[PDB]
Amino acid sequence: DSMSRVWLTGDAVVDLIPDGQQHYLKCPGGAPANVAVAIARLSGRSAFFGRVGNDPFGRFMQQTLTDEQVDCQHLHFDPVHRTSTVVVDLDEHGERSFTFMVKPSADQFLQLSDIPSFQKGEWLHVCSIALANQPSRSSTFAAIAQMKEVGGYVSFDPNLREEVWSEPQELQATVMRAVGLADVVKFSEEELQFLTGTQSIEEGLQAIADFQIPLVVVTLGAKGALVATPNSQQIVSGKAVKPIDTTGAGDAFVGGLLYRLSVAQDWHNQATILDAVKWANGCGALATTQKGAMTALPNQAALYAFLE
Amino acid sequence: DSMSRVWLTGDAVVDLIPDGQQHYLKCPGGAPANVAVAIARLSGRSAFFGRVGNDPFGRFMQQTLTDEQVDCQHLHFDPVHRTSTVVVDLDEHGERSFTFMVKPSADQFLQLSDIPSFQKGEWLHVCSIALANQPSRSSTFAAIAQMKEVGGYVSFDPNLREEVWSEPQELQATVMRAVGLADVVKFSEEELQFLTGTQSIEEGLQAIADFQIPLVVVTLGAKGALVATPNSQQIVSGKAVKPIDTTGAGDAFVGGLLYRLSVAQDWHNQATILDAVKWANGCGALATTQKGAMTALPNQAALYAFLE
Ligand SMILES: Nc1ncnc2c1ncn2[C@@H]1O[C@H](COP(=O)(O)OP(=O)(O)O)[C@@H](O)[C@H]1O
Ligand SMILES: Nc1ncnc2c1ncn2[C@@H]1O[C@H](COP(=O)(O)OP(=O)(O)O)[C@@H](O)[C@H]1O
Ligand SMILES: OC[C@H]1O[C@](O)(CO)[C@@H](O)[C@@H]1O
Ligand SMILES: OC[C@H]1O[C@](O)(CO)[C@@H](O)[C@@H]1O
Ligand SMILES: [Ca+2]
Ligand SMILES: [Ca+2]
Ligand code: NA
Ligand code: NA
Repeated sequence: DSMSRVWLTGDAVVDLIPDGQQHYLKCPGGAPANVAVAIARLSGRSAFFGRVGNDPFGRFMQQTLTDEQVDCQHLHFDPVHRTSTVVVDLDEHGERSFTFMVKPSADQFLQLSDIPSFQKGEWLHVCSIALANQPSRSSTFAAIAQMKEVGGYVSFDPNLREEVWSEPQELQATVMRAVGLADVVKFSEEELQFLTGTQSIEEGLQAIADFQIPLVVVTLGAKGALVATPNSQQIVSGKAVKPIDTTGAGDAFVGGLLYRLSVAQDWHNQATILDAVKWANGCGALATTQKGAMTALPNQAALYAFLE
Repeated sequence: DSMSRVWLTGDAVVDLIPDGQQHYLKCPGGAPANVAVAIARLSGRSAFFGRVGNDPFGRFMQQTLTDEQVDCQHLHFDPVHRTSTVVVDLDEHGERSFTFMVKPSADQFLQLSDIPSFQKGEWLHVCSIALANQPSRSSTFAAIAQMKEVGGYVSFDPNLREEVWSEPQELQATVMRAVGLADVVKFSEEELQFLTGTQSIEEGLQAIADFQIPLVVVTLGAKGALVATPNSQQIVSGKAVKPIDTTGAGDAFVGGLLYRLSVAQDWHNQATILDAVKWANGCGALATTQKGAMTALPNQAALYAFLE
């Protein structure tokens, strides 16, 4: 029974990824959708709550999630607003590679009544787009508070996309409020430095010390990940691959991480955490092997073969 | 000198058109953009005024128009809003084939100061999306009034896309206000019946009689076009083709029509009008031969070869 449900909330998105001159691949995406699918592919128990648009992209994302055996009972169609649609520039990476065409998209209209019943020991994973505008911002903070209240665990990956914020001057403080609520926080190197105003990972980690975050993980691209827990920092690294498409690699990482925490007896244990990050690294690498955030999210047969 | 400038205003759009499973063609589109390019390809003098987004789709549409030798001096980038992005379903046709992902897109924020200087004898062509929301609605009606004031001519093609209207209950009356301002109005059969609440072209034309519109043209798909001028109705038809893609065929039609009116000594003359509609029909047919509204917009060598 120790396989705990992981709830994902936020933006399911169609990522339009160049593939041939004059053509886009229609790729399912959206960071929390990506994480959900990553966990399901590893045979985990994931479930999504949020809003997409009542449009073909929204229906495509519902179909995708259900095909991937992600529970979508709590994925709702907004009656007015459209599904997020993102154009990817493959000459860039991460935030710089995305243009958001729909602002505010349906997910930004998440309401308190959209939040499902949570149980002790469950996980909730959130990214910063969910915090970008109201009412999703306040609804998502309420979801976090409710998960904490019931004795669940909260994972946060800022996954910064500034252009989504109608008030970008609110990003830093709003994101850092969520960082202070979380049990697990994952940053890219650049995101940690940006949110703390620092020029190195060392200074960045010192700047978040007072938050007393139980587990911080800083991805280092090819160099793997820095795992920071109380009074300990350790780099965990595996095989570097040449990425074909970096889109969503950090979400694959989170997916492997949370899958392994979710099936642990006691996720707080250092051995469990380090192993979970080993899986995260393998997932992140494999995810880069095909275009589309979800396309090469691995199953266990593939991951074990790669980690061996 | 008798080649008069035709001004086009409204929405330049990226149309995402299925082409292979999992792929979209990235096709330039937007009815008034289509009309502009149709006129330019026939060696006419066309110019566009309006707003796209400060984004890659907006820049792509600017590039497209300038490549097609459409004057874009007055195409501006909106600082906030995104370029219209439309998903096409090729199992449907016309309005029913389009899903608008960006609402309100940049073009809906057309301001009075975006209107260029007009001169006597020039043409202005408008479609109903320009009237869908404020401030574009009032700005566009002002542009129409200014063109009338200076002794130019106004062309209107409702080109109905209801979903773009935040207040769809305003569509009928707003559209019909523009119909009453125009020198030339082009309807599809279905659009004429919808806007007049009638069940036939005959009743539809009777219902707009009091408007005293100088030239009404009703397209009849494969059967060509009905040309209604005072006390006269005449069907003009040419070679029917099997359409490969109907997207924008009605805009190609308008393009050929207005190109020929724009180069006429006296466009009011029945011979000039009938010839212009013959060109319109040929353009509409040829436009269907490739995917994308603009792709097969013909040049004169192609059109003459087809009409012969
Ligand atoms: N070149 C690489 N080789 C091996 N693993 C990688 C490589 N790049 C990324 N990863 C894995 O994915 C994580 C971050 O990748 P990233 O490119 O930032 O993806 P994304 O930006 O979409 O989140 C790293 O922690 C690592 O585990
Ligand atoms: N099957 C056809 N054969 C010949 N001409 C056509 C055909 N279909 C459309 N046209 C031309 O284009 C016009 C309308 O086509 P349509 O399919 O409604 O294009 P759109 O809906 O994009 O405006 C007609 O008036 C006609 O001149
Ligand atoms: O993490 C990658 C994902 O992040 C997004 O930019 C926003 O959710 C998506 O476009 C992409 O799939
Ligand atoms: O007339 C066809 C054109 O009309 C639109 O639906 C709206 O402007 C575009 O998507 C398409 O190119
Ligand atoms: Ca990321
Ligand atoms: Ca039309
Ligand atoms: Na991928
Ligand atoms: Na075409």
